[PDB]
Amino acid sequence: PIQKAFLCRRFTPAIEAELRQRFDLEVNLEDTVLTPSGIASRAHGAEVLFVTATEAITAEVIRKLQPGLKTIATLSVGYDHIDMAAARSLGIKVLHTPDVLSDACAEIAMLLVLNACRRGYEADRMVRSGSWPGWGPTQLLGMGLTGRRLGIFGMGRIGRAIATRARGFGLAIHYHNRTRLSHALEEGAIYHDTLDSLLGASDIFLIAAPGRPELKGFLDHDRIAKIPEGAVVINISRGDLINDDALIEALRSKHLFAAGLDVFANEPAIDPRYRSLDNIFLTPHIGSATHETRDAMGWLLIQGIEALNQSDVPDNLIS
Amino acid sequence: PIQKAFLCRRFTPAIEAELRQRFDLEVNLEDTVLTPSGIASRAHGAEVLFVTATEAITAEVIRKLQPGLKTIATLSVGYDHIDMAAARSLGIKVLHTPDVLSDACAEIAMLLVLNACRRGYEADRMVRSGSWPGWGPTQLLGMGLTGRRLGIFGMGRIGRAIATRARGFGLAIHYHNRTRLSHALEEGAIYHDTLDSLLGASDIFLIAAPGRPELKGFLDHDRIAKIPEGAVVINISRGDLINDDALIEALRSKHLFAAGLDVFANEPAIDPRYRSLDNIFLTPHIGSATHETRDAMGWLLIQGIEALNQSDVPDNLIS
Amino acid sequence: IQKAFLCRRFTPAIEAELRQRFDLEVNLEDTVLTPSGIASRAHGAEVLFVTATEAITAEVIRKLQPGLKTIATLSVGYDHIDMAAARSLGIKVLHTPDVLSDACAEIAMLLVLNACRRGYEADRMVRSGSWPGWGPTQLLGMGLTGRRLGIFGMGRIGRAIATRARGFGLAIHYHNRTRLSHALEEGAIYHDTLDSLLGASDIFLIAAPGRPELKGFLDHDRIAKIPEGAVVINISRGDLINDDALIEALRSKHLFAAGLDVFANEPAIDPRYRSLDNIFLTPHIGSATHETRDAMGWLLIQGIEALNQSDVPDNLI
Amino acid sequence: PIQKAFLCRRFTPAIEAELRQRFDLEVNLEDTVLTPSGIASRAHGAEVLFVTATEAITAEVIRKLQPGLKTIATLSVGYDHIDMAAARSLGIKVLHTPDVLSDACAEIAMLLVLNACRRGYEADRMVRSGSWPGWGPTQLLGMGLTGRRLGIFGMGRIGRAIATRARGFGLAIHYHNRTRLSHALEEGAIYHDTLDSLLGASDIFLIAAPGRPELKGFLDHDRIAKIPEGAVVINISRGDLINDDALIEALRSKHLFAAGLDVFANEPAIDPRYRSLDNIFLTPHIGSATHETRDAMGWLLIQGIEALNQSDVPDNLI
Ligand SMILES: [Cl-]
Ligand SMILES: [Cl-]
Repeated sequence: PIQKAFLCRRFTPAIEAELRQRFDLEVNLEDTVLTPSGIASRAHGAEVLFVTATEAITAEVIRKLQPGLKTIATLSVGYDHIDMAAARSLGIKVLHTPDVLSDACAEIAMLLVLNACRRGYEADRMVRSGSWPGWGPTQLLGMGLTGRRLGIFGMGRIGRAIATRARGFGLAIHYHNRTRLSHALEEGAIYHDTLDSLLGASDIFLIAAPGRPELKGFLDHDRIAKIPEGAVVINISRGDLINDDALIEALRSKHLFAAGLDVFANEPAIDPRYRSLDNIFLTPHIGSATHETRDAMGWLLIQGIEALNQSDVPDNLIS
Repeated sequence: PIQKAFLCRRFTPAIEAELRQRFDLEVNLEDTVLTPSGIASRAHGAEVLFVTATEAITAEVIRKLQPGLKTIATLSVGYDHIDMAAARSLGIKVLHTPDVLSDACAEIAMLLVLNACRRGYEADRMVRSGSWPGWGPTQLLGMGLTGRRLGIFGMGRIGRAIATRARGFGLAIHYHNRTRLSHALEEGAIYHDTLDSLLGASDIFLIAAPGRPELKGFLDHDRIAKIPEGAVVINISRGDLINDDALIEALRSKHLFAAGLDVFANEPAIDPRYRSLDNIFLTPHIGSATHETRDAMGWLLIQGIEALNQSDVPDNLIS
Repeated sequence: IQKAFLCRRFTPAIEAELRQRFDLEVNLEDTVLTPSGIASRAHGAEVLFVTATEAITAEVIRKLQPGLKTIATLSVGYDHIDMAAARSLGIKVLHTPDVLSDACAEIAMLLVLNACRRGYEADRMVRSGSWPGWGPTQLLGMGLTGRRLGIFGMGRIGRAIATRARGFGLAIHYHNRTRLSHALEEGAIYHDTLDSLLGASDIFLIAAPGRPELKGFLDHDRIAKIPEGAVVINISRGDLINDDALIEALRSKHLFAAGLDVFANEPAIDPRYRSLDNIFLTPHIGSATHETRDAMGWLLIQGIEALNQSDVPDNLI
Repeated sequence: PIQKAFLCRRFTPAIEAELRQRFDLEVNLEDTVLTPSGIASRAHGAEVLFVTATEAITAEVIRKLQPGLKTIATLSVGYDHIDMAAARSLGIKVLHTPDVLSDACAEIAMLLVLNACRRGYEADRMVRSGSWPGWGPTQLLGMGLTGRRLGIFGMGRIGRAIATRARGFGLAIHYHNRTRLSHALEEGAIYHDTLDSLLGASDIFLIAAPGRPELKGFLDHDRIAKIPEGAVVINISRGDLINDDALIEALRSKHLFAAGLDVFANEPAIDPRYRSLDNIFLTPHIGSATHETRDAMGWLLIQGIEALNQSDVPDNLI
């Protein structure tokens, strides 16, 4: 029998066309970010809830949607936006999108590394300005990557994809995680026992840590001051891990050469000051935004639900 | 004895400090491009003339700088801008700076590849303009690198540095040179006997081939048509290799998904349509623009002059 | 896929791109349609192609509901569309900024050269068959070399005019509300007031876009501040000039000549202008090159394509 | 006591005032072009003859004006209209006006380029017509100068001043002269060792080559056919360099988009068809017509005579 589903954010048109045939589908047409009250209200009666990282699926949402709601399907690798304790207490099946976005995310990480080190914003702005004076020996001199140290805080699956790409540029890989990785995954990277030690060895300091309450605002005035003068900071994980005041102060003082951010505290209501910095490159949270990756994400949800409909265990089920 | 030198364009402060130590140095402080008449008047009396590819060193310049002028040292790989027939006839020694640009140039090639494929221009523009509505599943979908073919026209030292960096992103390397490379240098890239064969196999088509009269405007309507639909074109060699009309036309039909350019026909007076294309990233001929590479070039000249001063034959002496 | 309606003929080049991309219906006769004509003829279209000559009122927007989703105007400005009405309905509005400077600067120099060197009298004389032949005192004009060009509102269009003027040996003066960076000045002489600019202008040129504050600003008192024998050029908006004042000064010879591409109440211009020998007149053709009109069209095409893939183009109002 | 002088064409009032003060001056008040017999009739007795290019100073004229005539002063760069061998054989001093016209002439060339490319004639006619319907998206579209190639035939002093002004509009400069200019004078301009080569690469083809007999009618049917379709032709040098039949035909056939002409074969009796072409802008040989240029030319003649009166050797002596 055809399940009722509610779709909280607009997905790619190919995936939407499949969902319309596969479910009795109701769609959040204007693509707004619904509040938990909004979700509970709009989705009442749905058996399957299609969500993303922008939807706060709280314990209250999950309860209010009973007895209808059986499945939460999130178009994201992360799932901390879903109250998993509530979901599992009620036998709710939760699906996510593992092992399909690390290549795309690593591409954006490297785009930011390159744009920060080699001054991509100023570069493209200059050509389009109509005032480029032509080639000059001192025109937009950047930092070469060869021989420098890329320090990765939270070198998980996405972090390791970044390191693979980074090694090709002659970057020495340094990292800090709670636990040292095996040799197979480390691939020579230098393990630092503490964040302080990592910060002090990073010519480019990159945040790839998934992000946890304990990590909110961790990159602050004291910690930035520990990074060598002339370094670059990159963030591809979650914006609230960075103290915006601390970062913007360090960019203006030039203790940091430059930055590259794909994520921002309070996005899209990002700190207005970022937009007038010449030594930053900004990307609108497009880590996983390739045609192939976003389609693969949608298909993992569809395939997972097919598996639930046949009483099989989905590969992408979160316990 | 202590030689008078004239510097026609500013070099890095590090290199200028070395030159002041070794020469009675006069500098073109404002970093303007001196006309041949201006070079002759400003540099009169210099024994060593420090130049770049932006200085037109004509027969008349070399003659007007007699009898003082003995050495021209150019901060460039090429020496087309120096009348070598005149320099030979006056017994002038000419030095240049080959074979130290590959890492920096390869970083810019990858910067262009990533920004073209993942929409760096539209990304930064959107965030900076305050118009970003927030993360969404269909926002700025780009082309992933994994499972795609990078086709390199002219895979010499710079080309191979690009292939090294490209492999980390999961790009399969294809290339066309007149002659096939040795097994050692190939590292498994696929050789194409003809430029036509390479074009047809290129998801990303990259020009790293040095410019030649015969290659001027080779990338034209017919050759772009041979590239698979949805491809990306990158140019880091020289602008006049591309037919601007053909490139722009294909960026609009979407036969080409995007482009990345560091060099342009008639630079710095580039085609005025480029800046209005959303599917392009542009850099102002900054391929070799790292402190490390510009310093390395300066050191090749310094070492060359010291060799000449001892009556040695430097390896960077042009015949 | 999308239904579009085109209200005025565009270049054959752009119309071909539009037919390729849209189920396109065109106003073939190219007659300026009325708000009710538009609402009638456009019925069913998702995309509406317009120019500054189409009054896109609230009722046009409402009558084309529910099909109309996008208004694309071939113009920098958007006064002619009811933005409040569009905003309340979620309608996307696209315009074509920042691609007109080269073409407009060409018309500015055309007007400068024709006014100073008497192009109107020149062509009329040859064409009328009354030219007696070359003579050392025939149609003497004012050379540009060593003279001062004063540009009011020197933005992207102004700076493009300045680049071209420099080659003729004109010294550049300007007035903007805020001074430009030293690099963008290129040695131009800054005047912190308009009155100071007027006083130093051998050729006075209006490029300033023009708010309602500047309406009628070039009047009797301000023209009097310009050095006797000067030339006035206007390429911005007609109503910035007081016609009585300009005509009086052209007749008195306080001003040598003038060149105008724009006019108060156009195309119903002051009928006295056509009878002045010391003026050159162009019919608002500032941006009239194939390359520029096509460039504007491409901004719209690009904007719509971005909206279709759910992205936000830079030319969305 | 002071010199008798005859002035064959009206000069500017500032120059005539000065001439009446320095000479016993007789003037062709009517400003007609005097024939060789008319010049001999009017100027008899003159010691100084003030002329322009419109005066045919033949051997016959010079002998009829003997023994008085000892100085001929021409308000012009060229002196083709003066029989120099006749002048030399009688010890007659000739003065001309070199090197002061290029800026004024370059302005008219640019006026012509702009009016032709941007449809100045049609434009001004439309406004004055009373039937201008108002701004339209396809109203009087012309060709932008940015990125186009300006091809100059005979890039001399005048041609180089044109190139200076044209570079500002984003025009690429191409040229063909008999001999290639030095790198310093080229300033990057592209040299074609043949006219054919130049013609084939000119989006705007401009004639700045000073007139010589070899070149009469050079721009004909075959040569215009070599210019790319949709190009503009400009002439500020000499009218008889262009075959009028060829140019008019190519303008009507629209092989050429437009032309700008300051000079014309048989001027002032120009080909009547030119007047009915909408894709032409016409100027009545006003290349050098500014107050400053015409005054400067006049002062060169005056100063040169002053120098001869002091037994000194004037720069402008031929
Ligand atoms: Cl503009
Ligand atoms: Cl003058």
